[PDB]
Amino acid sequence: FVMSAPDIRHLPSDTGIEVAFAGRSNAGKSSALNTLTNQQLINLFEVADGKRLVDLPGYGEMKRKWQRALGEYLEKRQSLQGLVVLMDIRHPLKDLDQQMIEWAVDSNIAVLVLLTKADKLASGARKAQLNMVREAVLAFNGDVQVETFSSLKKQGVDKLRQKLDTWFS
Repeated sequence: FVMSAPDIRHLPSDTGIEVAFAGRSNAGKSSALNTLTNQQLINLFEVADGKRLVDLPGYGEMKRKWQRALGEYLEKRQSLQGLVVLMDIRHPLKDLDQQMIEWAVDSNIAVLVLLTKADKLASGARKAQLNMVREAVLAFNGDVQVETFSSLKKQGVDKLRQKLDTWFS
């Protein structure tokens, strides 16, 4: 099924396994999830009996509240087994992006960073950004895998499916 919940207290029973997706607006979150399924609020899609994908509201005096809710989810959700943080390869690692990774790492949650719109950069610049984010990510001291992603060219889709299969198994 497909569900939408107003807050964490309304999420379905905290049992089984789920993987969350997060990122600023226009990071390709929806487009990325569409490569996994064909099916503000927190949207959930159950891909199996007790296996769900969670789409956390984009974080793109008023934001303090919403940013706090994101951290509470990462810290309290017992069934959370991984976090996918999507960021545009042209402007990755913004303060909020780094905050989500740090929070995940402190809650012992594995992380997968997807540098989206990878097709927007030439081979040379694309590789340069990937290497930069990989080096930068070592500063978190966690389990942070980084991969380039392109919804248009369907690049990085298999890597995403493989990461998920590992976390779901």
